[PDB]
Amino acid sequence: MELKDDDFEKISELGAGNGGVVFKVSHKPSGLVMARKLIHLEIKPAIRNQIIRELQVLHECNSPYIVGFYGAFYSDGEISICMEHMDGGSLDQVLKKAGRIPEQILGKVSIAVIKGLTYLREKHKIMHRDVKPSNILVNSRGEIKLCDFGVSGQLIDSMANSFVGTRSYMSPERLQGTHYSVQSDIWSMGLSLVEMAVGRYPIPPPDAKELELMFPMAIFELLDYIVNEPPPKLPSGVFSLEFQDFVNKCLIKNPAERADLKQLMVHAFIKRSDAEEVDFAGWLCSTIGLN
Amino acid sequence: MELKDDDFEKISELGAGNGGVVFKVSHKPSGLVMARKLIHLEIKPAIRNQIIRELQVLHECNSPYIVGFYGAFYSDGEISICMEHMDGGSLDQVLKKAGRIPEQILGKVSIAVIKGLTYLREKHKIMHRDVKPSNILVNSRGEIKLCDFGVSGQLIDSMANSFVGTRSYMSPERLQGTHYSVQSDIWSMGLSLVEMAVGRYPIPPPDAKELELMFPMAIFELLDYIVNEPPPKLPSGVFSLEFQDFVNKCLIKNPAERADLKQLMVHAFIKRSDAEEVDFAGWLCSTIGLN
Ligand SMILES: Nc1ncnc2c1ncn2[C@@H]1O[C@H](COP(=O)(O)OP(=O)(O)O)[C@@H](O)[C@H]1O
Ligand SMILES: Nc1ncnc2c1ncn2[C@@H]1O[C@H](COP(=O)(O)OP(=O)(O)O)[C@@H](O)[C@H]1O
Ligand SMILES: NC(=O)c1c(Nc2ccc(I)cc2F)cc(F)cc1OCC[C@@H](O)CO
Ligand SMILES: NC(=O)c1c(Nc2ccc(I)cc2F)cc(F)cc1OCC[C@@H](O)CO
Ligand SMILES: [Mg+2]
Ligand SMILES: [Mg+2]
Repeated sequence: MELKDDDFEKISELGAGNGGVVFKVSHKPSGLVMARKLIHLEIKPAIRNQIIRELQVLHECNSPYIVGFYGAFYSDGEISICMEHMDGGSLDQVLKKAGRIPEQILGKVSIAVIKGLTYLREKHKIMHRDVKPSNILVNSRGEIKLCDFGVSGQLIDSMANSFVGTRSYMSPERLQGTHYSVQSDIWSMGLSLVEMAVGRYPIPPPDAKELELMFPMAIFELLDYIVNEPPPKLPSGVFSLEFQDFVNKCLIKNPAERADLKQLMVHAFIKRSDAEEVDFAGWLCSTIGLN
Repeated sequence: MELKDDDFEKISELGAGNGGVVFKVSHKPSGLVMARKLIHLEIKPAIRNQIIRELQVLHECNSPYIVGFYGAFYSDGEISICMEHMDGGSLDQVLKKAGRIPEQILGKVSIAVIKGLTYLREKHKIMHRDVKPSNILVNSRGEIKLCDFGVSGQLIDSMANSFVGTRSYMSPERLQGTHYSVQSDIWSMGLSLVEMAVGRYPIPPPDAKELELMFPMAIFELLDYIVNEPPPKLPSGVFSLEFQDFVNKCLIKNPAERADLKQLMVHAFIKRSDAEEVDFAGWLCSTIGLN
């Protein structure tokens, strides 16, 4: 059935980035609890139907690695995208309370992301455009899912400004021009993994004294680092050699040299992670206390 | 009297940046129309009183070049700052409908800004930290006023992320580290003036063919320009030699070499503008249609 503004009821606020706030809501007619993202866009009515219209392909975005879509509509200056509520939140949140995420777990995470990106590529011909820990969502059934991918050309445009937060996951080629594409998602994924593995955003990399503890930076400074200095890497010793190479292949500067989804899929790390018997569901609650 | 949440009534939305929306509101008990800025901040209660407390010095910020302050309070996840409603909007808005702002007018603008920055310096020991066309506000009485200056240390911190919009007014030294201070406001002012004088954000500068018509860029690309390439400048011929030097002295890269408020105050351009008989009030409406 169609989703309409007054059919919803606010339960709590799930958080905010810039551009959007997201609420936990009850769809009164179905009883379903969902997550409603609201984007305040001061834009003409012609284009705002094109956005709604371009968001409808999300109805055909069915994968266990992609957040579910319920519907999209316009009301009171804001676009509403209504999604499956992920009760585990985003990996940036679980990182905060975890402190650090084990290699084992990041194994299962890496698989979801690669498979998610692959689904979007093959079935829908789109790149993500914003892979970072807060666009990777988890739940109590142990699912790991992507959202906030760039389905709508016109939405991408109307929101065009981006991310100055003292931290950026954009690939060097994306930071330097328009000559970029899907390979860029691999860079972002690689950098997210190193962050989650290490406990902190990994630039500048931990100086010798700072990696001891294992039991800010200005805008131009940070960007210059990304584009001009050698990429981040896992510390040796405490992570497996296969994981180290895996992230190493993700964080190669030259996007044509960088590994692509085809190659990461059949990587030793993924093959080793896929076999492993990991109770993610159990670990997720043990750390964030959902039960 | 004290300002409280339920004493207000929404009239219209004056716009949004990121971090805040600002509404045109009626303070029901006084009848006063004011502008209410709302900042959504997910922050502990101890610090949020420090913010309110640090915003109270705005009660002593009385200058004809500074937006008036009515009060500040916390309600429902958001800090509210209530200001004098400037019915002319911001100079970024008047630029859009003006197309271009005359030299004469920018004369009167430059004076307000310098005098505003000077007031904040001498009487309050603060730098602005965000001089750009949308933090310069005008009204039907012909007033030109600054707001959104950094009065509250703790607010500055809690909002710490900034400006990625394909356009930045931060000085080179501010983009490259923490070694910056009040001189940085001069850079921002100089760049705002060149924008308003020219009709478009002035980086990259107009190539020979593009300055003919007088009757985008990636993040790192833009920043690298600011810090590493020679600064923007007025085109010759269509602006006075005194204005040209004035902006030239504002946009010097080295912050110790850059002109300071003391020097711009007694600059030929300012002395020439101060004498001039300009009906700003009249021009403002002639262009935006307020009457
Ligand atoms: N479908 C969802 N289910 C549960 N939580 C969500 C969902 N979508 C978003 N969130 C939460 O909302 C927060 C803010 O989302 P968003 O507006 O996209 O900002 P950002 O991703 O930049 O933090 C996310 O960090 C996440 O915690
Ligand atoms: N006191 C005010 N009176 C009238 N309009 C205002 C006032 N303060 C802000 N505005 C309007 O609100 C808009 C958005 O303000 P803000 O949240 O500071 O975002 P930004 O300054 O980044 O555009 C401004 O561009 C201006 O048009
Ligand atoms: N940011 C979004 O939420 C977003 C978006 N949202 C979105 C997509 C799928 C699902 I399931 C849930 C969602 F909410 C859909 C778009 F088509 C473009 C978007 O954002 C575009 C800007 C980014 O590229 C960089 O910030
Ligand atoms: N942005 C603000 O609105 C803001 C602020 N607001 C503010 C100040 C004076 C008046 I009269 C009206 C106002 F609304 C007061 C502060 F103390 C810090 C601020 O912002 C800090 C961030 C900026 O430095 C960079 O974005
Ligand atoms: Mg998100
Ligand atoms: Mg402002």
